[PDB]
Amino acid sequence: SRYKASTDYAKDAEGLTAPYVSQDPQETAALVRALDDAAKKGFSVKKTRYAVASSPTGAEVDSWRFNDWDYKKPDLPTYARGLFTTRTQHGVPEIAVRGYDKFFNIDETRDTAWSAIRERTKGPYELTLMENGCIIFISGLEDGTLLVCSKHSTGDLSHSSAGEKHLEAQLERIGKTKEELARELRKRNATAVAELCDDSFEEHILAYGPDKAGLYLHGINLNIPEFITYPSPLVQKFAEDWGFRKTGLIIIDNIDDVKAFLEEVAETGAHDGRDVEGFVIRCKKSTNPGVGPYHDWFFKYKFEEPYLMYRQWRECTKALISGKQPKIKKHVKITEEYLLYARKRLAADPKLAKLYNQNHGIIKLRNDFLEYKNMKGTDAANL
Ligand SMILES: Nc1ncnc2c1ncn2[C@@H]1O[C@H](COP(=O)(O)OP(=O)(O)OP(=O)(O)O)[C@@H](O)[C@H]1O
Ligand SMILES: [Mn+2]
Ligand SMILES: [Mn+2]
Repeated sequence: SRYKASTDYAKDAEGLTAPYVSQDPQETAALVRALDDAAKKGFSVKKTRYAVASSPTGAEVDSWRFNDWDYKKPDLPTYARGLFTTRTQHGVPEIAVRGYDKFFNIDETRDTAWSAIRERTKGPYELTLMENGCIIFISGLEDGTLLVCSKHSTGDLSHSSAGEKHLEAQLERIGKTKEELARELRKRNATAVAELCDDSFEEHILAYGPDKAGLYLHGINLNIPEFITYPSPLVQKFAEDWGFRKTGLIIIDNIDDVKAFLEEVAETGAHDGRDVEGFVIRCKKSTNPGVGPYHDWFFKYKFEEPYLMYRQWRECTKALISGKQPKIKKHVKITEEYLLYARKRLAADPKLAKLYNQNHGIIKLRNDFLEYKNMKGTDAANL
Protein backbone atom coordinates (compact mmCIF):
# COMPACT_ATOMS: atom_id res chain seq x y z
CA SER A 1 0.00 0.00 0.00
CA ARG A 2 1.19 3.46 0.99
CA TYR A 3 3.13 1.57 3.69
CA LYS A 4 6.80 0.55 3.60
CA ALA A 5 8.86 -1.85 5.67
CA SER A 6 11.69 0.27 6.97
CA THR A 7 15.00 -0.15 8.75
CA ASP A 8 15.77 3.53 9.45
CA TYR A 9 13.89 3.61 12.76
CA ALA A 10 17.00 3.14 14.93
CA LYS A 11 17.47 6.91 15.14
CA ASP A 12 14.04 7.73 16.63
CA ALA A 13 15.02 5.16 19.28
CA GLU A 14 17.07 7.86 21.04
CA GLY A 15 13.84 9.35 22.40
CA LEU A 16 12.83 5.94 23.80
CA THR A 17 14.18 4.01 26.79
CA ALA A 18 14.77 0.27 26.90
CA PRO A 19 12.63 -1.56 29.47
CA TYR A 20 14.48 -3.13 32.34
CA VAL A 21 13.26 -5.49 35.09
CA SER A 22 15.64 -7.49 37.25
CA GLN A 23 15.23 -11.12 38.21
CA ASP A 24 13.58 -12.12 41.46
CA PRO A 25 15.43 -15.23 42.72
CA GLN A 26 12.33 -16.26 44.67
CA GLU A 27 10.10 -15.84 41.62
CA THR A 28 12.56 -17.82 39.49
CA ALA A 29 12.89 -20.70 41.94
CA ALA A 30 9.12 -21.12 42.20
CA LEU A 31 8.90 -21.17 38.41
CA VAL A 32 11.53 -23.93 38.28
CA ARG A 33 9.71 -25.84 41.02
CA ALA A 34 6.51 -25.82 38.97
CA LEU A 35 8.42 -26.73 35.81
CA ASP A 36 10.04 -29.74 37.49
CA ASP A 37 6.68 -30.91 38.83
CA ALA A 38 5.42 -30.81 35.25
CA ALA A 39 8.46 -32.79 34.11
CA LYS A 40 7.60 -35.37 36.81
CA LYS A 41 4.66 -36.57 34.72
CA GLY A 42 2.44 -39.28 36.20
CA PHE A 43 0.06 -29.33 31.39
CA SER A 44 3.21 -31.34 30.65
CA VAL A 45 6.73 -30.06 29.95
CA LYS A 46 9.96 -31.80 28.96
CA LYS A 47 13.30 -30.72 30.41
CA THR A 48 16.73 -31.06 28.81
CA ARG A 49 20.04 -30.19 30.45
CA TYR A 50 23.07 -29.02 28.50
CA ALA A 51 26.58 -28.01 29.33
CA VAL A 52 27.85 -24.63 28.20
CA ALA A 53 31.12 -25.66 26.58
CA SER A 54 32.80 -22.25 26.86
CA SER A 55 31.66 -21.47 30.43
CA PRO A 56 34.73 -21.14 32.71
CA THR A 57 32.57 -22.13 35.74
CA GLY A 58 31.03 -25.14 33.96
CA ALA A 59 27.55 -23.62 33.91
CA GLU A 60 24.75 -25.89 32.77
CA VAL A 61 21.36 -24.77 31.46
CA ASP A 62 17.97 -26.48 31.44
CA SER A 63 15.73 -26.10 28.41
CA TRP A 64 11.98 -26.46 28.86
CA ARG A 65 9.95 -27.56 25.83
CA PHE A 66 6.17 -27.47 25.99
CA ASN A 67 4.10 -28.93 23.23
CA ASP A 68 2.04 -26.47 21.22
CA TRP A 69 -1.17 -27.70 22.90
CA ASP A 70 -0.37 -26.49 26.40
CA TYR A 71 -0.02 -22.85 25.34
CA LYS A 72 -3.78 -22.68 24.67
CA LYS A 73 -4.50 -23.70 28.30
CA PRO A 74 -4.90 -21.13 31.06
CA ASP A 75 -2.82 -21.39 34.23
CA LEU A 76 0.67 -22.17 32.99
CA PRO A 77 3.65 -20.91 35.02
CA THR A 78 5.12 -19.18 32.00
CA TYR A 79 4.18 -18.87 28.35
CA ALA A 80 7.71 -18.54 26.96
CA ARG A 81 8.45 -20.45 23.76
CA GLY A 82 12.11 -21.12 24.37
CA LEU A 83 13.10 -21.03 28.02
CA PHE A 84 16.47 -21.84 29.59
CA THR A 85 17.14 -22.08 33.32
CA THR A 86 20.35 -22.23 35.33
CA ARG A 87 22.12 -21.91 38.66
CA THR A 88 24.93 -19.38 38.78
CA GLN A 89 28.27 -20.31 40.30
CA HIS A 90 26.96 -18.85 43.61
CA GLY A 91 23.82 -21.01 43.55
CA VAL A 92 21.32 -18.34 42.48
CA PRO A 93 18.56 -19.66 40.17
CA GLU A 94 18.09 -17.65 37.00
CA ILE A 95 16.40 -17.51 33.65
CA ALA A 96 19.29 -17.65 31.18
CA VAL A 97 17.16 -17.49 28.01
CA ARG A 98 13.56 -16.39 27.50
CA GLY A 99 11.95 -16.49 24.08
CA TYR A 100 8.73 -14.89 22.99
CA ASP A 101 5.47 -16.13 24.36
CA LYS A 102 4.04 -18.71 21.99
CA PHE A 103 2.09 -16.61 19.51
CA PHE A 104 -0.37 -17.75 16.90
CA ASN A 105 -1.46 -17.09 13.35
CA ILE A 106 -4.69 -15.30 12.38
CA ASP A 107 -7.74 -17.56 12.91
CA GLU A 108 -5.58 -20.28 14.49
CA THR A 109 -6.94 -19.53 17.98
CA ARG A 110 -9.92 -17.81 19.52
CA ASP A 111 -7.71 -14.82 20.37
CA THR A 112 -6.34 -14.49 16.82
CA ALA A 113 -9.73 -14.17 15.19
CA TRP A 114 -9.87 -10.71 13.63
CA SER A 115 -12.93 -9.80 15.72
CA ALA A 116 -11.09 -10.88 18.88
CA ILE A 117 -8.08 -8.71 18.01
CA ARG A 118 -10.16 -5.62 17.20
CA GLU A 119 -11.88 -6.02 20.55
CA ARG A 120 -9.04 -6.85 22.95
CA THR A 121 -5.90 -5.13 21.60
CA LYS A 122 -4.70 -1.54 21.40
CA GLY A 123 -2.24 0.12 19.07
CA PRO A 124 0.14 1.17 17.80
CA TYR A 125 0.71 -2.05 15.83
CA GLU A 126 4.29 -3.05 15.06
CA LEU A 127 4.39 -4.87 11.73
CA THR A 128 7.70 -6.74 11.74
CA LEU A 129 8.74 -8.64 8.62
CA MET A 130 8.80 -12.41 9.23
CA GLU A 131 12.20 -13.66 8.06
CA ASN A 132 12.27 -17.33 7.01
CA GLY A 133 15.03 -19.27 8.77
CA CYS A 134 15.44 -20.65 12.31
CA ILE A 135 15.22 -18.84 15.63
CA ILE A 136 18.41 -18.08 17.57
CA PHE A 137 18.59 -16.92 21.22
CA ILE A 138 21.60 -15.04 22.58
CA SER A 139 22.17 -14.02 26.21
CA GLY A 140 24.83 -13.44 28.83
CA LEU A 141 25.47 -15.80 31.73
CA GLU A 142 26.61 -14.64 35.15
CA ASP A 143 30.23 -15.72 34.61
CA GLY A 144 30.47 -13.61 31.40
CA THR A 145 29.82 -16.47 28.93
CA LEU A 146 27.99 -15.69 25.68
CA LEU A 147 25.22 -18.28 25.44
CA VAL A 148 23.81 -19.09 21.97
CA CYS A 149 20.87 -21.48 21.65
CA SER A 150 18.47 -22.73 19.06
CA LYS A 151 14.80 -22.94 20.06
CA HIS A 152 15.45 -25.81 22.48
CA SER A 153 19.15 -26.70 22.41
CA THR A 154 22.72 -25.38 22.55
CA GLY A 155 25.36 -28.08 22.12
CA ASP A 156 27.23 -29.01 18.91
CA LEU A 157 26.94 -28.60 12.90
CA SER A 158 23.99 -27.67 15.10
CA HIS A 159 21.88 -24.64 14.35
CA SER A 160 23.18 -23.03 17.53
CA SER A 161 26.82 -23.31 16.44
CA ALA A 162 25.98 -22.04 12.96
CA GLY A 163 24.23 -19.12 14.61
CA GLU A 164 27.29 -18.55 16.78
CA LYS A 165 29.74 -18.68 13.89
CA HIS A 166 27.60 -16.03 12.16
CA LEU A 167 27.63 -13.96 15.35
CA GLU A 168 31.41 -14.35 15.48
CA ALA A 169 31.74 -12.97 11.97
CA GLN A 170 29.46 -9.97 12.49
CA LEU A 171 31.25 -9.08 15.74
CA GLU A 172 34.63 -9.38 14.02
CA ARG A 173 33.36 -7.04 11.29
CA ILE A 174 32.45 -4.30 13.81
CA GLY A 175 35.43 -4.93 16.06
CA LYS A 176 33.51 -6.20 19.09
CA THR A 177 33.80 -9.44 21.05
CA LYS A 178 31.40 -12.04 22.43
CA GLU A 179 32.36 -11.12 26.00
CA GLU A 180 31.35 -7.50 25.41
CA LEU A 181 28.08 -8.74 23.93
CA ALA A 182 27.52 -11.07 26.92
CA ARG A 183 28.14 -8.26 29.41
CA GLU A 184 25.77 -5.92 27.55
CA LEU A 185 22.99 -8.53 27.45
CA ARG A 186 23.33 -9.47 31.13
CA LYS A 187 23.46 -5.75 31.94
CA ARG A 188 20.04 -5.52 30.25
CA ASN A 189 18.83 -8.83 31.81
CA ALA A 190 17.91 -9.71 28.28
CA THR A 191 17.73 -12.35 25.58
CA ALA A 192 18.41 -11.28 22.01
CA VAL A 193 16.22 -13.14 19.50
CA ALA A 194 17.34 -13.47 15.90
CA GLU A 195 16.52 -15.37 12.73
CA LEU A 196 19.47 -17.23 11.24
CA CYS A 197 19.11 -17.12 7.43
CA ASP A 198 21.84 -18.54 5.18
CA ASP A 199 21.23 -20.63 2.05
CA SER A 200 24.86 -21.78 2.33
CA PHE A 201 24.07 -23.27 5.70
CA GLU A 202 20.49 -24.51 5.10
CA GLU A 203 17.77 -23.55 2.62
CA HIS A 204 14.23 -22.82 3.70
CA ILE A 205 11.60 -21.40 1.30
CA LEU A 206 12.59 -17.83 0.50
CA ALA A 207 16.15 -17.20 -0.56
CA TYR A 208 19.10 -15.77 1.36
CA GLY A 209 22.20 -15.45 -0.85
CA PRO A 210 25.65 -14.70 0.57
CA ASP A 211 24.79 -11.09 1.07
CA LYS A 212 21.44 -11.01 2.87
CA ALA A 213 22.76 -14.02 4.88
CA GLY A 214 23.22 -13.74 8.63
CA LEU A 215 21.40 -13.15 11.93
CA TYR A 216 18.26 -11.01 11.64
CA LEU A 217 17.59 -9.45 15.03
CA HIS A 218 13.85 -9.21 15.52
CA GLY A 219 13.49 -9.23 19.31
CA ILE A 220 14.91 -8.51 22.74
CA ASN A 221 13.14 -9.92 25.82
CA LEU A 222 13.53 -9.53 29.56
CA ASN A 223 14.69 -12.72 31.26
CA ILE A 224 11.66 -12.88 33.58
CA PRO A 225 8.64 -15.20 33.83
CA GLU A 226 6.33 -12.52 32.38
CA PHE A 227 6.61 -11.32 28.76
CA ILE A 228 8.19 -7.91 28.24
CA THR A 229 9.82 -7.17 24.87
CA TYR A 230 11.71 -4.18 23.44
CA PRO A 231 9.87 -1.92 20.97
CA SER A 232 11.21 -2.57 17.49
CA PRO A 233 13.01 0.79 16.99
CA LEU A 234 15.03 -0.21 20.06
CA VAL A 235 15.66 -3.62 18.49
CA GLN A 236 16.90 -2.01 15.27
CA LYS A 237 19.26 0.21 17.27
CA PHE A 238 20.67 -2.84 19.11
CA ALA A 239 21.14 -4.53 15.71
CA GLU A 240 23.21 -1.61 14.44
CA ASP A 241 25.36 -1.38 17.57
CA TRP A 242 26.08 -5.12 17.58
CA GLY A 243 26.26 -5.99 13.89
CA PHE A 244 22.95 -7.78 13.38
CA ARG A 245 20.86 -7.48 10.26
CA LYS A 246 17.70 -5.53 11.04
CA THR A 247 14.12 -6.73 10.68
CA GLY A 248 11.93 -4.38 8.66
CA LEU A 249 9.09 -2.62 10.45
CA ILE A 250 5.83 -0.83 9.68
CA ILE A 251 3.85 1.00 12.35
CA ILE A 252 0.10 1.28 11.78
CA ASP A 253 -2.00 3.10 14.37
CA ASN A 254 -5.39 1.69 13.41
CA ILE A 255 -6.26 -2.01 13.49
CA ASP A 256 -8.64 -1.81 10.50
CA ASP A 257 -5.72 -0.48 8.45
CA VAL A 258 -3.60 -3.42 9.63
CA LYS A 259 -6.15 -5.96 8.37
CA ALA A 260 -6.52 -4.21 5.01
CA PHE A 261 -2.76 -3.82 4.60
CA LEU A 262 -2.03 -7.44 5.47
CA GLU A 263 -4.78 -8.56 3.08
CA GLU A 264 -3.44 -6.45 0.21
CA VAL A 265 0.07 -7.89 0.57
CA ALA A 266 -1.50 -11.36 0.76
CA GLU A 267 -2.74 -11.05 -2.86
CA THR A 268 0.87 -11.22 -4.06
CA GLY A 269 2.69 -12.59 -1.05
CA ALA A 270 5.16 -9.82 -1.91
CA HIS A 271 5.71 -6.32 -0.56
CA ASP A 272 8.09 -3.53 -1.64
CA GLY A 273 9.35 -5.65 -4.53
CA ARG A 274 10.59 -8.48 -2.30
CA ASP A 275 8.95 -11.80 -1.53
CA VAL A 276 7.88 -12.00 2.12
CA GLU A 277 6.89 -15.00 4.24
CA GLY A 278 4.58 -12.96 6.48
CA PHE A 279 4.38 -10.46 9.31
CA VAL A 280 4.49 -10.76 13.07
CA ILE A 281 2.24 -8.09 14.62
CA ARG A 282 3.15 -6.63 18.04
CA CYS A 283 0.77 -4.74 20.32
CA LYS A 284 -0.83 -4.69 23.77
CA LYS A 285 -3.62 -7.06 24.83
CA SER A 286 -6.25 -6.94 27.57
CA THR A 287 -7.88 -9.94 29.21
CA ASN A 288 -11.13 -8.10 28.56
CA PRO A 289 -11.40 -4.87 26.51
CA GLY A 290 -12.02 -1.31 27.65
CA VAL A 291 -9.55 -0.94 30.51
CA GLY A 292 -7.48 -3.55 32.31
CA PRO A 293 -3.75 -4.16 32.52
CA TYR A 294 -2.20 -4.25 29.04
CA HIS A 295 0.61 -6.70 28.35
CA ASP A 296 2.77 -7.39 25.32
CA TRP A 297 1.12 -9.64 22.75
CA PHE A 298 1.97 -10.95 19.28
CA PHE A 299 0.06 -12.47 16.45
CA LYS A 300 1.25 -14.02 13.20
CA TYR A 301 0.10 -13.27 9.63
CA LYS A 302 1.68 -16.05 7.58
CA PHE A 303 0.91 -15.55 3.86
CA GLU A 304 -0.64 -18.73 2.47
CA GLU A 305 0.50 -18.55 -1.14
CA PRO A 306 2.71 -19.11 -3.05
CA TYR A 307 4.59 -20.37 0.00
CA LEU A 308 2.24 -23.26 0.78
CA MET A 309 2.72 -24.46 -2.81
CA TYR A 310 6.49 -24.12 -2.45
CA ARG A 311 6.31 -26.07 0.80
CA GLN A 312 4.20 -28.83 -0.75
CA TRP A 313 6.72 -29.00 -3.60
CA ARG A 314 9.55 -29.35 -1.07
CA GLU A 315 7.88 -32.20 0.79
CA CYS A 316 6.77 -33.92 -2.43
CA THR A 317 10.34 -33.93 -3.76
CA LYS A 318 11.66 -35.44 -0.52
CA ALA A 319 8.96 -38.10 -0.80
CA LEU A 320 10.02 -38.70 -4.41
CA ILE A 321 13.64 -39.03 -3.32
CA SER A 322 12.67 -41.30 -0.45
CA GLY A 323 10.34 -44.03 -1.45
CA LYS A 324 7.21 -42.49 0.09
CA GLN A 325 4.03 -41.37 -1.65
CA PRO A 326 4.05 -37.61 -2.42
CA LYS A 327 1.12 -35.93 -0.66
CA ILE A 328 -0.70 -33.79 -3.21
CA LYS A 329 -3.19 -31.73 -1.21
CA LYS A 330 -3.45 -28.51 -3.25
CA HIS A 331 -2.42 -27.17 -6.68
CA VAL A 332 -2.99 -30.62 -8.11
CA LYS A 333 -2.31 -30.36 -11.82
CA ILE A 334 0.64 -27.98 -11.49
CA THR A 335 2.18 -30.25 -8.85
CA GLU A 336 1.72 -33.22 -11.16
CA GLU A 337 3.90 -31.37 -13.68
CA TYR A 338 6.40 -30.29 -11.03
CA LEU A 339 6.90 -33.87 -9.89
CA LEU A 340 7.52 -35.02 -13.47
CA TYR A 341 10.00 -32.18 -14.03
CA ALA A 342 11.76 -33.05 -10.76
CA ARG A 343 12.03 -36.74 -11.66
CA LYS A 344 13.78 -35.74 -14.90
CA ARG A 345 16.20 -33.38 -13.16
CA LEU A 346 17.09 -36.15 -10.67
CA ALA A 347 17.67 -38.58 -13.55
CA ALA A 348 20.01 -36.16 -15.33
CA ASP A 349 21.85 -35.19 -12.10
CA PRO A 350 21.84 -38.11 -9.67
CA LYS A 351 23.64 -36.22 -6.90
CA LEU A 352 20.74 -33.76 -6.54
CA ALA A 353 18.79 -36.21 -4.38
CA LYS A 354 21.46 -36.25 -1.67
CA LEU A 355 21.77 -32.45 -1.88
CA TYR A 356 18.01 -31.90 -1.78
CA ASN A 357 17.80 -34.19 1.29
CA GLN A 358 20.26 -31.87 3.02
CA ASN A 359 18.27 -28.73 2.10
CA HIS A 360 20.48 -27.49 -0.74
CA GLY A 361 18.87 -26.97 -4.15
CA ILE A 362 15.25 -26.78 -2.97
CA ILE A 363 14.85 -23.19 -4.13
CA LYS A 364 16.82 -23.60 -7.37
CA LEU A 365 14.81 -26.67 -8.44
CA ARG A 366 11.57 -24.79 -7.83
CA ASN A 367 12.79 -21.73 -9.72
CA ASP A 368 14.05 -23.84 -12.63
CA PHE A 369 10.61 -25.45 -13.03
CA LEU A 370 8.89 -22.06 -12.92
CA GLU A 371 11.34 -20.90 -15.61
CA TYR A 372 10.53 -23.96 -17.73
CA LYS A 373 6.83 -23.13 -17.29
CA ASN A 374 7.45 -19.43 -18.03
CA MET A 375 5.44 -18.53 -14.92
CA LYS A 376 5.90 -16.47 -11.82
CA GLY A 377 5.33 -18.48 -8.65
CA THR A 378 2.22 -16.40 -7.93
CA ASP A 379 0.39 -17.29 -11.13
CA ALA A 380 1.37 -20.95 -10.82
CA ALA A 381 -0.23 -20.90 -7.37
CA ASN A 382 -3.39 -19.28 -8.73
CA LEU A 383 -4.28 -22.09 -11.16
N1 LIG B 1 9.66 -10.43 13.05
C1 LIG B 1 9.53 -11.61 13.69
N2 LIG B 1 8.96 -11.67 14.92
C2 LIG B 1 8.83 -12.84 15.57
N3 LIG B 1 9.22 -14.03 15.07
C3 LIG B 1 9.80 -14.12 13.86
C4 LIG B 1 9.99 -12.89 13.08
N4 LIG B 1 10.58 -13.26 11.93
C5 LIG B 1 10.75 -14.60 11.96
N5 LIG B 1 10.30 -15.11 13.11
C6 LIG B 1 10.31 -16.57 13.43
O1 LIG B 1 8.94 -17.00 13.31
C7 LIG B 1 8.71 -18.06 14.22
C8 LIG B 1 7.21 -18.24 14.42
O2 LIG B 1 6.63 -18.48 13.12
P1 LIG B 1 6.62 -19.95 12.42
O3 LIG B 1 5.33 -20.08 11.66
O4 LIG B 1 7.96 -20.14 11.75
O5 LIG B 1 6.54 -20.83 13.76
P2 LIG B 1 7.25 -22.22 14.17
O6 LIG B 1 8.59 -22.34 13.50
O7 LIG B 1 6.21 -23.29 14.05
O8 LIG B 1 7.59 -21.96 15.76
P3 LIG B 1 6.58 -21.91 17.05
O9 LIG B 1 6.11 -23.31 17.36
O10 LIG B 1 7.48 -21.38 18.14
O11 LIG B 1 5.45 -20.99 16.60
C9 LIG B 1 9.54 -17.67 15.44
O12 LIG B 1 9.93 -18.85 16.14
C10 LIG B 1 10.74 -16.95 14.83
O13 LIG B 1 11.84 -17.85 14.69
MN1 LIG C 1 5.14 -24.58 15.60
MN1 LIG D 1 9.71 -19.98 10.44
